[PDB]
Amino acid sequence: ASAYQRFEPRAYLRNNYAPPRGDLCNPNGVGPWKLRCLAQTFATGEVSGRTLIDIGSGPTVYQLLSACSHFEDITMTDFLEVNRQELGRWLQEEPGAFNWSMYSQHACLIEGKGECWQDKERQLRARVKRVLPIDVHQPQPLGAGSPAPLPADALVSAFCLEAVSPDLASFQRALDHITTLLRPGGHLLLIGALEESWYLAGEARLTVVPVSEEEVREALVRSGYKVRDLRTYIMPAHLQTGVDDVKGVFFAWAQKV
Amino acid sequence: PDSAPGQAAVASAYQRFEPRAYLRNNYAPPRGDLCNPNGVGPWKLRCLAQTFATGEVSGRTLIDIGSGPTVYQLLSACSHFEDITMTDFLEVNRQELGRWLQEEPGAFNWSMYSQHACLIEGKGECWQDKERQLRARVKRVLPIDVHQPQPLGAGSPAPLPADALVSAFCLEAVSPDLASFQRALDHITTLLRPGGHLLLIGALEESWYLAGEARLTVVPVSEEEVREALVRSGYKVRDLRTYIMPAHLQTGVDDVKGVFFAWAQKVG
Ligand SMILES: Nc1ncnc2c1ncn2[C@@H]1O[C@H](CSCC[C@H](N)C(=O)O)[C@@H](O)[C@H]1O
Ligand SMILES: Nc1ncnc2c1ncn2[C@@H]1O[C@H](CSCC[C@H](N)C(=O)O)[C@@H](O)[C@H]1O
Ligand SMILES: Nc1nccc2ccccc12
Ligand SMILES: Nc1nccc2ccccc12
Repeated sequence: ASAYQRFEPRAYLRNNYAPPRGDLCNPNGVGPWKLRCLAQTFATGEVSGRTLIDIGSGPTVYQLLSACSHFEDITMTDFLEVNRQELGRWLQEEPGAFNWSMYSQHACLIEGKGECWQDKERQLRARVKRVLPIDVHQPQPLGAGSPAPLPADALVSAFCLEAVSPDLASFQRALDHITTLLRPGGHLLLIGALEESWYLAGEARLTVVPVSEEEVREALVRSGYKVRDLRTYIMPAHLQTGVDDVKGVFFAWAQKV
Repeated sequence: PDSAPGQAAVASAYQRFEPRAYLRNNYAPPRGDLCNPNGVGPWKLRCLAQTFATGEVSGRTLIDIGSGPTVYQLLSACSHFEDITMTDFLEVNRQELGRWLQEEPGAFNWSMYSQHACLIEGKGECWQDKERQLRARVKRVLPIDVHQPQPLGAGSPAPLPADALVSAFCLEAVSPDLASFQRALDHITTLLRPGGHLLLIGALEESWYLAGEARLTVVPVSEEEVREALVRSGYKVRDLRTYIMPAHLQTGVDDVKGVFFAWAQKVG
């Protein structure tokens, strides 16, 4: 809550999206694994629609690279102004923006349609219509008079809920809150840390609720989802680096029903 | 007739060849735009990748003939040969490769071409690994003159004879006429082992191009002239494809009408 007030976006990016965790060359790393889950999922042609919302985007865009070719209206979100500012720096190709081009290139590699990475970034930048504040603790996380088209055909969320929740029930309630944004029959792609209890973002020291795969699954069910897919990536030693205590990463593909 | 004079004009004219200007003219946009799949860059990379993907072109050693200051022509090749020789007539080109080999920032940036080859080869290789492997496999950069019967000189370093040759936009760009072109092909063919493969890329119906102050003379050749010379030199032609240069890529840096790609195997 107040902890997120010290949250340094550049320190978070550095910690998680620069070497070693950001080395995309080795297929056995977490970056490649995440992009694979995303790419494979959309390549099924079963997650489709006009509008999409990314929950708790932070200062990162990688989580939409494969998504952006299946949704013409994309909304990004975060609780922090500084994170929203950092996104704009990349959306507007402004000065000092974070360099996502390695991830773009890899999404292009993985998707295998021979797309160049610049075309990919262009499409993402074009389809992102708005960056909005959000609080998942609020039963109406986007507030009242939201410019975002509701309900969304699909949701994506990476490393948010467990990271903003003191315990299971809060995680459960947060999942309930975002779920109200999703149209019935719609899809949620959810990615997150497994059995993590803290991580660092510069001066900020954030508390995390350690969750298991089974816990994640049960929560989705409780929230009204059929779980179509749930995979775990176990975190190799070399990617365990003092910035946190994550044990694995989960990917869930859930369908509101 | 007499070979010496034409060859002499050629040598003379290349003394003004400016590598950076050439790089800019041909490998920066619009020609360097790899995003449009209908462009010449992606066509060239595709010819090479697809050819190497047959698994049919392999061995220990490969020689690139008239590399100039470019490396794109070896990106797909380099997973198939442990020993690669690069070559050029001009020291300033060889220096240019020097800069890239040393991975200096001053170097021309080939990373879009590296990524694009990774993209179409379809193995999910990252571009940094592709580049690191090319840099490792290039064992030497040698002077070369294709008008000499021994284009590498006598008692050359190169492992001869090579298992394969690559050559891009060299032969036609340094030959005053068809008979000169044919002889240059004969000369480099002495470096290839029998049963070896030659991958040849070049300009079709071009008579000139610019490389700075350098406005250089090229023999215009047709696809059929290229086919006959390969046969004349003892190759079976396995593949010969033509790219027609789109109007928007016809930028006044040359009068090229198209580009040819040939896969030929030396008889024996
Ligand atoms: N109460 C709240 N409601 C919604 N998002 C919140 C929140 N409190 C903090 N956040 C955001 O949750 C994010 C967790 S980390 C950023 C994750 C990013 N999507 C990526 O995958 O790396 C931070 O950006 C943080 O600012
Ligand atoms: N007599 C000769 N024998 C062999 N190469 C020569 C030569 N005279 C000039 N060259 C080289 O022929 C090249 C033509 S430009 C082609 C460069 C590169 N292979 C690419 O694909 O773009 C220049 O590098 C030029 O210096
Ligand atoms: N453990 C963890 N927390 C937040 C973001 C991450 C991104 C990539 C790997 C691990 C992460
Ligand atoms: N080197 C060269 N000469 C004429 C036409 C070209 C077209 C595309 C790449 C290189 C070319």
